Amino acid sequence: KREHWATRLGLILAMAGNAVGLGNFLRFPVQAAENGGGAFMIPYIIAFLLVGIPLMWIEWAMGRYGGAQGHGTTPAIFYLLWRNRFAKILGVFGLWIPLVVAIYYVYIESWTLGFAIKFLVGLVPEPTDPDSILRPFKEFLYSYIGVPKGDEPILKPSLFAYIVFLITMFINVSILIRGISKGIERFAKIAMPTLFILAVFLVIRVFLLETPNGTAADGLNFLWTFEKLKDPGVWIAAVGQIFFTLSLGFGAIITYASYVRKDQDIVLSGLTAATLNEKAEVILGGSISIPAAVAFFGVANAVAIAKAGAFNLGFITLPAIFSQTAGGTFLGFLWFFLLFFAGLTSSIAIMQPMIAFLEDELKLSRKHAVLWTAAIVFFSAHLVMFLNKSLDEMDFWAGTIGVVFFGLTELIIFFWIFGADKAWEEINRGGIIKVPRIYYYVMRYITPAFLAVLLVVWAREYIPTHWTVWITRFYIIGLFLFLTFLVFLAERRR
Ligand SMILES: CCCCCCCCO[C@@H]1O[C@H](CO)[C@@H](O)[C@H](O)[C@H]1O
Ligand SMILES: CCCCCCCCO[C@@H]1O[C@H](CO)[C@@H](O)[C@H](O)[C@H]1O
Ligand SMILES: CCCCCCCCO[C@@H]1O[C@H](CO)[C@@H](O)[C@H](O)[C@H]1O
Ligand SMILES: CCCCCCCCO[C@@H]1O[C@H](CO)[C@@H](O)[C@H](O)[C@H]1O
Repeated sequence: KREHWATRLGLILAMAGNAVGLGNFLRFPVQAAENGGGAFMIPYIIAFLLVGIPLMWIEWAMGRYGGAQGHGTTPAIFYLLWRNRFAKILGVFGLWIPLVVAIYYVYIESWTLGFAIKFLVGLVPEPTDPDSILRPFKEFLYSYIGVPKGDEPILKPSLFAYIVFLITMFINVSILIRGISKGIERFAKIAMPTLFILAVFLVIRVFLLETPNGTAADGLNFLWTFEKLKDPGVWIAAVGQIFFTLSLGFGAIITYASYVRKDQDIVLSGLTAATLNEKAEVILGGSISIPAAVAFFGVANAVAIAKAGAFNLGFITLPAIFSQTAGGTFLGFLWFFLLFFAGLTSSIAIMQPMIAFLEDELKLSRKHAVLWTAAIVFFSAHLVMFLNKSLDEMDFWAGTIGVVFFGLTELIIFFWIFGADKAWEEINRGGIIKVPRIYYYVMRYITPAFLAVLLVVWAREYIPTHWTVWITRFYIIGLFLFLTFLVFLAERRR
């Protein structure tokens, strides 16, 4: 009937693996560094317990419920929880958001593969002061991406970058066309321990760094210790970070859970996978980028450096640091290959909702479903590769506002429209362990308030222009119109 996860471990590794690629290998330190160290940890762990842990369980319960019904996509599951025609249109978001993200994320996943190859081969620029070293790497990334000089709205991507984009798309297709058990699960069971050893090695190797300008021990000292706690800005930063910590709102959790059998546990399994992301992110992610950045530029600059961006830190600053340390070019290969494997576990997960839609609703073969999903993602990506602000616009609508708005939609449908006490049964059913019943009050009231707070602060910021962003808006609007036509074509089949 429906493909199911062969192993309980592989299910956890695959579920843990999708949030691994969502930046947090380098993303947590930047968001920390902006908020400082032990400042960030208190709202962030609190947000992890208050928002991520409940909302994750909400996503698991919705997906498995749909799997028994035979649907792993949001438009159908929303209709099962809420028998209303507006629910299917809202469901298109949970199909729209991962698709738009996939369009721009797989291309970023190519950059790690292309760099790793160039670092492996040694085709890397090699040069006291920060500006002397960072410029040859800024140009190296910019030549690769094809970023134009200054303002110009057209990118000239490298042929090498384009050839790698074909290879990158192909590798996903290879993993996806095999299915859940022989594709994602086999790869997750391979990729996740590969990431552990790579991170642990890098963490140990980063730990030994020391320069006349600073010491990597001070970078760790930075990460662990008001009045930032009193400043409302930090609570905003941590909650949005939890979404990427656990891949909430992207709809990836809902789809993977649909392949869980009707009576298998989600409580212990989801908590475990949620814990794996935390340990990887707090320990392995925190002890690489910032401690290395602090060791070379001093404690003060890395904070200012991290404010510039994660790409500057991840794709320019960190590779420049490795070039100066002893061996050296090899570390750059590891760091980017580490990012590439993490991207694979996520890119295969972020394209799964679209694939499951074609199989479940349009009754396409998985071979056809994967290839038509790959074609949509590959074709649309040309918009991201050649338009200057296109990547940023999609990431703002799908990756930022959308994931928060969609998570808030999940709670209201599953815990309010569906019936909270009805839903509490679905979370804990077949659970090896079962949720503490304090969360019933948190899932019902405390968690939705926080998601509501997050949306209004951004609306306060963004309720009040380059032309190229309108093309990107116009395009993703059509995608939503297109996916609505597919929900319409599928609802008229029966
Ligand atoms: C393989 C992919 C590498 C992971 C890099 C993604 C880390 C995300 O990076 C962050 O994305 C935010 C957008 O919401 C930006 O506002 C931030 O400047 C940036 O730090
Ligand atoms: C097989 C997928 C469609 C192929 C047609 C895409 C045409 C764009 O391919 C272009 O080739 C140029 C060669 O120098 C590169 O400079 C460009 O960056 C690249 O986008
Ligand atoms: C990169 C940070 C995430 C690392 C995920 C590593 C997942 C651990 O890996 C798993 O651990 C189990 C024991 O706990 C073993 O039984 C499994 O063989 C192994 O796959
Ligand atoms: C642009 C994406 C289109 C997908 C490529 C489909 C190629 C033709 O698909 C065909 O469908 C048949 C029915 O299962 C199979 O028996 C054939 O092996 C296959 O070649």
